This record gives sequence, structure tokens and C-alpha cells, in this order.
Amino acid sequence: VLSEGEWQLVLHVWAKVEADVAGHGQDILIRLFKSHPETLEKFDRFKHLKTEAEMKASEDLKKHGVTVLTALGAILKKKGHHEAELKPLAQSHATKHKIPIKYLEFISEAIIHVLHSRHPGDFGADAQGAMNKALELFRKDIAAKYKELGYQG
Ligand code: HEM
Repeated sequence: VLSEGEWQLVLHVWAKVEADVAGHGQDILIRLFKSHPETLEKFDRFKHLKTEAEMKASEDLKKHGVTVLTALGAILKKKGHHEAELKPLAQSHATKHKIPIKYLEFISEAIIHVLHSRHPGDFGADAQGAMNKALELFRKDIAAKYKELGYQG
């Protein structure tokens, strides 16, 4: 359970992200795909992209980055009271998209890295630890839904 102070650190940096949702979403998906190429393979929509320059030039990838970060921002702003938001997301990601929980760990790393690069003054160690806790809570709660459905592994 995050404390109120931890949530304030999370949402203070997240308010900075929302000034350029699309640039953050590009940076995060590109980092995810470069660091963990198995993740790119899960996207029929993107797996034609073979270089970082091609990824940066894809408007559709930029659009999807906004979709992803909008869903995550709505979850973070619930401060843990996010059951209604996680139900459909766990269902799609477990049963339709077939995304292992481990790949959610990978995107969480990519998010933390990009936030550190773009917002160092608001993303010191205290805020890094709080965002790590928030993303752990996200993964814990999604993993419980995966397990219900027979996909935790
Ligand atoms: C912070 C974590 C993530 C969030 C908030 C998120 C959110 C979303 C949302 C909102 C959609 C569209 C609605 C839906 O299908 O449920 C979507 C689609 C999708 N997501 Fe995620 N996602 C996350 C992580 C991942 C990861 C790590 C992968 C793959 C490694 C992935 C793969 C996909 C795929 C394949 C689609 C469908 C894309 C398409 O063909 O339109 N997601 N995601």
C-alpha cells in the first residue's frame, strides 16, 4: 500500500508527463522494444518496424503510446482504487494480447527510465522509489487477475 506522501510523489511527476503524453509514449515503447525485442513481436501492428528511426517516424506507434499512457495515468490517479480500470486491461492483455506479467515488468522499467531522463528535478530517488511501488502495485493486481483466468504461469 502506498502512503499519501508516496502517491503525491507519483502524481507530481505524472503531471509533468502529461505535458507531452505522446513524446513520452514514443520514448517508452521504443525503449521497451529495443531493450526487450520479444515485446515487439507481440504487436502485429508494429513488428514491421526494424530500426529506431522507423519507430520514431511511425505515427501509429505515437498514437498507441498515447493510448497506453492515458490508461496508465487514469490508473495512477485512482491511488490504488483501480479495480474497474484493471478488469478490462487484464482481460485483454491475458486472453487476447497474450502478454506475460514479465513484460509488464519490462515496460515498468522503461517508464521509470524515461521519467528519469525527462524529469530529473521531479524524479529523484524518493519519487523513483514511489513510482516503482506504484508500478509494482499495478503488476500485483493485474497478476492476481491473470491467475484467476489461468494465465499467471
Ligand atoms: C503500463 C502497461 C500497459 C498499459 C497501461 C497498456 C494499455 C493498453 C491499452 C489501453 C490498449 C488498448 C485496449 C486494450 O486492448 O486493452 C492496449 C493494447 C495492446 N497492448 Fe497494452 N498496455 C500495457 C502494456 C503492454 C505490454 C508490455 C505489451 C506487450 C509487450 C502490450 C501489448 C498490447 C497489444 C499487442 C495491444 C493491441 C495493439 C493493437 O494491435 O491495437 N501492452 N494496451
